[PDB]
Amino acid sequence: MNGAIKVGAWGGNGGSAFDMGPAYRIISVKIFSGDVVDGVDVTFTYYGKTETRHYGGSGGTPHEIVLQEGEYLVGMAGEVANYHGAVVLGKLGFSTNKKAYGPFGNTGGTPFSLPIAAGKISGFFGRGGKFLDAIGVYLEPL
Amino acid sequence: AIKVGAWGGNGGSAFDMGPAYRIISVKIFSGDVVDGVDVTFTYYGKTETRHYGGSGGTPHEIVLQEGEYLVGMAGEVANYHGAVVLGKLGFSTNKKAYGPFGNTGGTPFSLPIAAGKISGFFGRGGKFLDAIGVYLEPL
Repeated sequence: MNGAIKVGAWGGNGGSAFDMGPAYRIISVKIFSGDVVDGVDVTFTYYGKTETRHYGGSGGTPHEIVLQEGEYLVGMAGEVANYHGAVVLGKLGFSTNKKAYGPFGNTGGTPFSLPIAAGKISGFFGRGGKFLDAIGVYLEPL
Repeated sequence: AIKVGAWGGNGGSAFDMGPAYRIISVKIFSGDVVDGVDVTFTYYGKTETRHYGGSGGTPHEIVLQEGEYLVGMAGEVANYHGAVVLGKLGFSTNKKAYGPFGNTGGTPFSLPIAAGKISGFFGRGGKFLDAIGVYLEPL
C-alpha cells in the first residue's frame, strides 16, 4: 500500500506471518542464531520513541548490527535450510554501506541473495515460530 | 529508482535499459546457458526493443497480456567455459511462472516480489548473459 515495494520472503511457510511495515526508522537488528536463525529483534524509532519487536523463537546467541548516523542496510543474504523437518533460515546476514555482517547461523541449504544496486532496506516482514521461518524486506530509494 | 541485483559474473560489458512504462515481452535466448535477452516495452509513447548479451541459443518469448506483470525472477549463476554467467533464468507473472531457460546449474538466486513489479533490466553481457538485475516499481 502507499507505493510500498516488498521483496521476499525467503524461507518456509511455517510459523506466523509478521509485517513491521515501512514507516519506522531502523536503528539496530539483532540476529539470534545457533545451528539456524532462531529469531530477530528489530529496534526502530518513530516520533522520538524507541521500540523493539521480536520475531521467531527464544533460542540462539545474539549478533547485533547497530546503524551509525548515515549508515543504512543495502543488502541481505543467507540460506534457506531444512532443519528438524521445518524449512527455515539456516543462515542470515546483512550489508550496510559501511560493512558486511555475518552471515549468522550454521545450516546450509538453498542460498538467496539480495544485492541492492540502488536503494536501501526500510522495513521487514516474514514468518516466525520456534525459529525464523522466513524474512522479506521493504525497499526505498538511496 | 530501485535496482536490485545484478546476479551473475563480472565479465562482459555493462548494460542498463532503465525503467519502462510497460513491458510487453521478454525473450530469453538460451542453450547450455542464458545467451541473452530481448525486452520489448513502451516508453514515453514509443514502443522499443532492446537486446542484451549474445545472440546464440534459441529464443523463448514471454508475452505479458493486459493486466499482467512480472512479479518474480529466479535463476542460477553458473561456471561455463571459464566465465561466470547466468546458467538458468526464469520469471513469474501474476498469472503463471515460466522457465527455467538454460541448462547449467550453479548458485541459485530468487527474487519473489510480494508488492511491486519489475519495470526494467540492467546487468552485463558479452557472448552470454554475464549478469542481470531489475528495476522495481510499485503497483
